[PDB]
Amino acid sequence: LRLCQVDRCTADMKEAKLYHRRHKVCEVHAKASSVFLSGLNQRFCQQCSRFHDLQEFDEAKRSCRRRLAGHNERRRKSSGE
Ligand SMILES: [Zn+2]
Ligand SMILES: [Zn+2]
Repeated sequence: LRLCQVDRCTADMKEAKLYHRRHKVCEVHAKASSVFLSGLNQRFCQQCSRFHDLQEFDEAKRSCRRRLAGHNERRRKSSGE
């Protein structure tokens, strides 16, 4: 079944799980070392289960920046009149 978003993919999903068949992804692509998508390097994100570019990933952790990294409260504007 050829239902993988990744182009130039030659993986056979004749017998895959509902987690790989539903999301339309390969087990090898799910936890691969940066796939070649649209020419650029795009890795998987177990956080959102979607696909994110490499520029978005950072640090030893290969996950999304949101939540993982931590935006923290912090302040921007001040109170006054
Ligand atoms: Zn694939
Ligand atoms: Zn994500």
